[PDB]
Amino acid sequence: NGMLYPQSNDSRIVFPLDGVWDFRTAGEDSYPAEWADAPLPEPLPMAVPGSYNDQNDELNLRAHYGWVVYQRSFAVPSRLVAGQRMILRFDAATHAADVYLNGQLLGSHFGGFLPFEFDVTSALHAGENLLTVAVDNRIGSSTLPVGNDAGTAFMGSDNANVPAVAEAKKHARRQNLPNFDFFNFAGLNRHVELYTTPADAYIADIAITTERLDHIAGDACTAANALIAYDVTFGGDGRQVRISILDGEGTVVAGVTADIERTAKASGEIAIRDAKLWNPGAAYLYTAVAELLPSRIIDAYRQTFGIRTVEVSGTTFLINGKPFYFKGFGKHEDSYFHGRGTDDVLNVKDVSLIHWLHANSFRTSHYPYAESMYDLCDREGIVIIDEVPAVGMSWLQYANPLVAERHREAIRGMIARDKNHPCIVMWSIANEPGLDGDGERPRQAYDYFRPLYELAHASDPQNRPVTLVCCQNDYTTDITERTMDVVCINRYYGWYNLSGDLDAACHALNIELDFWENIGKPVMFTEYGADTIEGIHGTHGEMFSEEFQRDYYARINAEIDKRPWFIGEQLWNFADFATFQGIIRVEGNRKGILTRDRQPKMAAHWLRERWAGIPDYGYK
Amino acid sequence: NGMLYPQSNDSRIVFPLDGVWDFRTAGEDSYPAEWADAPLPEPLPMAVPGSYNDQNDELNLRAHYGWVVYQRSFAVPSRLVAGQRMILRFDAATHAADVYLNGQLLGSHFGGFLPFEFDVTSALHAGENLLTVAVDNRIGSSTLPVGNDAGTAFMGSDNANVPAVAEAKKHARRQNLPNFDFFNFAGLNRHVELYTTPADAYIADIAITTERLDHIAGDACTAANALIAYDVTFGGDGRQVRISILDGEGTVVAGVTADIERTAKASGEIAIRDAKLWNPGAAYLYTAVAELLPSRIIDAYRQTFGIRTVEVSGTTFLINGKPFYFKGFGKHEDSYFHGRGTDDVLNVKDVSLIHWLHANSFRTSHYPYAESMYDLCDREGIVIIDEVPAVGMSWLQYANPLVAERHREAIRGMIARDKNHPCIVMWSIANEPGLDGDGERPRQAYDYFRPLYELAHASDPQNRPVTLVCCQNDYTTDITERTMDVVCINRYYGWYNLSGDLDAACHALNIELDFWENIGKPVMFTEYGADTIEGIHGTHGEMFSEEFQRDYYARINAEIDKRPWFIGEQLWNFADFATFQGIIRVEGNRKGILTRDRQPKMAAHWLRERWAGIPDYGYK
Ligand SMILES: O=C(O)[C@H]1CNC[C@@H](O)[C@@H]1O
Ligand SMILES: O=C(O)[C@H]1CNC[C@@H](O)[C@@H]1O
Repeated sequence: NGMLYPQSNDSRIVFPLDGVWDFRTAGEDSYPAEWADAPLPEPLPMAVPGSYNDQNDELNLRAHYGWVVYQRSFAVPSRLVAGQRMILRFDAATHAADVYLNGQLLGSHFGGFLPFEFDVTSALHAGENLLTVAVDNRIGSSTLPVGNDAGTAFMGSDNANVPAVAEAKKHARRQNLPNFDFFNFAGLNRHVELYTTPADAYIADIAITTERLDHIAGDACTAANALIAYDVTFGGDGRQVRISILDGEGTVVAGVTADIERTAKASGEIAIRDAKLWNPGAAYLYTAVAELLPSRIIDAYRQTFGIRTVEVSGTTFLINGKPFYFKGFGKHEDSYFHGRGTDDVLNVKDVSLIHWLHANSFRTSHYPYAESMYDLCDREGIVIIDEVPAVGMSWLQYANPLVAERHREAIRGMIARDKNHPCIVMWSIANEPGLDGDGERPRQAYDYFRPLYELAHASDPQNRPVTLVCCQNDYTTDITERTMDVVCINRYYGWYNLSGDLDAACHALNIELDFWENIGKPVMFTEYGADTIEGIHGTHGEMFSEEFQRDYYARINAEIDKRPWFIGEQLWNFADFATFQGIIRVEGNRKGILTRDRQPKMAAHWLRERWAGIPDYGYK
Repeated sequence: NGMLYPQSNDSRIVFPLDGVWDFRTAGEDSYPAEWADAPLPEPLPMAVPGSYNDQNDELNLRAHYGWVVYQRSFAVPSRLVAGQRMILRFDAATHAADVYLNGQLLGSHFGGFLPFEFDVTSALHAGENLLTVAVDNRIGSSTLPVGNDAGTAFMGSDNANVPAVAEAKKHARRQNLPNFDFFNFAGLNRHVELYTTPADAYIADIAITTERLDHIAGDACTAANALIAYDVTFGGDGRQVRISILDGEGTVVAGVTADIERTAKASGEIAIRDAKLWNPGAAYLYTAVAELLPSRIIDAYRQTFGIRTVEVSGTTFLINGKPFYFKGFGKHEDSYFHGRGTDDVLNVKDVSLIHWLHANSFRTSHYPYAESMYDLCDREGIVIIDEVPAVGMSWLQYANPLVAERHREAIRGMIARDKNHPCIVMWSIANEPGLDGDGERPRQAYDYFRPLYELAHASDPQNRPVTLVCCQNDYTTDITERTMDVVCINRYYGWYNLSGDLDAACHALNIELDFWENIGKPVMFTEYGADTIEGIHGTHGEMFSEEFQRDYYARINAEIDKRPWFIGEQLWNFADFATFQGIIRVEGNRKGILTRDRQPKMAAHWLRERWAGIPDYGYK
């Protein structure tokens, strides 16, 4: 279950395998087996990590349907593999992968946004090793995220009653049709690395929780006492682990030696006096150093954490007992050449833009992001809502056992990967599933999602709030969204309805806010916005102008400011991003307040001024 | 000398000749004179009024050098012409024109921005008449506006030391090289019309002046008494003219009968009790109706006017005795298909944008505008600085008597055309002539311009202030600008110098403002700005971004606000406009706060908010 990010220390070394690999496209539903057994014939270069789709302009890899095959060679000194346990980790392969080393199948994985690994201790040999990775991009009614098996991509146009169209559909080239509004970027989107651990006994997992804070300071910077809990899991085979707690300067401030008991596990609690708390806008990180003891150390791992509590109380969202207000947006992992490929230069820039805007938060719309972004937000004081790739779902998916299992895998896998981050304050178990309607449909949706809500709570040792991000719907027949811990709504009054009429949009919004006012839950926007082409201007801004986007937020935000139970504003989107092509997507989704190259539109400046005057705590 | 705009009434009729004419291009230095004798061979269509340059995409008329020939036919009933004096009026033919009617050369005109007319009574005949107009676009060292005889256009790039460049220049196609930063649009840019007056005696010119205001209300809306004077000139041959003054509702509020004395003139004064004054932001217009008396009326003309005084006093600019502050910009007559062609839809729209912006004024950079725009600003309460086409001048021109004569012609013609407009508060006798330097250059410039300053004063019966718009220069050796009635300066600190460094730009500006503080004259900007491409954005705006343009005005305006003697801010420009092509002009000049299609950039919104808070009177 543990998926600790690979670390190098006195006991452990990481050997990255990123770089320019060999690559070939393959078939709609197969690829040649012999490509795992010998060097790829006539290979193309392909950089990893990165989506493959925008890395070759001679081919139209955006249109590719099915498999591709990556390959590279590598060699490491026998000295450093001798006696060690050898693990090959894929941070992400989107969506499914088969992995081979030296002509041997290592195994496969489904799930394009979470890491997986293989023990290669026995498949490795000295000299050059040949690593082959086949990656499948296909999506459909059984995948998360969901594809459409026929018809159109999400918000695509059709003339389905025209006989010629119906007939041409039967013979059209197979293409993935996302039931979600972002491009289906595929390939080795995140890092690949070989790493070592000791073989006889090793640290497999660590969970740190903030159990209780006694007497939090008025400014929330410290607490008189913090009770933290640790849970260390071991692999391999009267043994002990030493746990040292280091503060922000590396000083040892606490330490215990705990007994390992047979899963081999050690768990306990540690009191940290005068603890320095983690807050939005004021991060503070500790390190838990776990050392497996035999003066010598057998194994070690350093786990960053921050001390803070999260609690929903009535219509408030309390961080360290203080009423928080979210300011931010949904993001995407999306950029020009990389596609969905992780890029830490861009992550660093985006975090600085979050600060420039005076925002404090975002959601990982619509899939878990690369692990390095959460470390960055841990150090930079930015709060995250962590979301699984359960986007595009409807009643067709609720009746499918395979989908339900993939959904539980994604929830368990996201929380197992991300549980130690102090920046994560809430889990989202889906984006815009179908919840409303007549007959049994609302109850069917509820019966599908309630066990997943329970699973997210059971899986997280911090027991953080759980939400489900709700599409614009008939809120009077949806019986699911109102049962979440925080109500997170996506609304486009004045854009997809009441188009351009901000008076009517605000009237409609206020009618629905009157509905939520009586529910007793904290409510926030997780999306709202307007497609905007930079450089389109008007004195009376119409849809797609920079002025209309600014006016849109000015009018809507004035209405939610009147509601004390409305605890956050996350807009859509941080920045323009790529989508499947169609008649409503002008080079992708243009609801960004920043352009795809991260330049600010008029509305970004307006928002920056607004958010500069809204405090993280106590706004409401 | 009078050029009253043609009017239709019981004594007079106007027959417009606009529409789609026939057109041919001709030679660099000649056209076929026989084209006036018969319909043009194989003619192109060409709408009038309009520049010709953008009306044909099969030809490259922007590259044309030399002559073109317009032609059309017309017929009018014998009853219309019988007994009448028939005048053919060209509102503007840019730059020079030869006019033929039924093969007879009527005459020629130089000066591309002011009207001229011919008596055609004897050249007309019954049935179809054939009107042929040859128009010359050429500019050079003796024209106003000034062209360069060799080298490059204004702020063009060159590599003049490369031998191949020097040689190719000798054989390059002839092309006009503007020594001014706007495109040399040519042709019948303004209306053409045939009009009638009585033949025996007729009204030839009217001047109305505001002589004195007694007891002006605190809000300047009225005066207890206003003394106005009239001066009517007659043509033809104990006769009398009735002068009636009509208020805003058409009510005759005053009337006098004057004796015509011989060059036939009638002159006198009228006192208007509780006169409603014309003010920026609060226009009020009277009509002076002059009726030539024999029961019957022989001739009549209705002249609009507004009652207001203009006086420079110390460092203030007094309208109706109140300290005025200019808010506005230089403009251009420039638009997509029309070029420099007059377009009243666009004039109406532009005056509404001036109100939207909360501006109160503009300058007719860099030529007299179409007459209809001044009538519009009369009714809409927008102040005008009226400027002759003396742009591009330096010491080569001051030594040329043909240029001095053309310059005197332009000044007399502008003031004779425009003297009755209340919206005009100041005359500009040149834009950015060479004034500074060493040796005898500063004195030579002074001796050239001082007589023209005196000429503008002698020509205007209202005796309004006279300025010269000064280019960015060494203000310590320029001895001419400081002798103007208002000092009008164009400054581009932080754009063309100290580029992008707004701290240094403001420091430089303050050093020069310290200079003008000691001179003791009222000072205003007539230009300052930054080229800006809509849709270019940055968090720290660099040159060409929307943010830089906004920051430019925010920083510069903060500095002039500290100077009580700085009486106005006219920026460059209202809207992006066309120029000769070159390496610093991205589809023309982009210093507009509006795009060429009149859409607001970020700076326009900022300036609108600034100008909303600055009163027309009493800001300083
Ligand atoms: O339509 C939109 O702009 C948004 C609607 N909510 C879901 C987003 O993925 C999508 O991009
Ligand atoms: O350089 C500029 O942008 C301006 C400088 N002053 C004169 C203007 O005609 C010109 O357009």
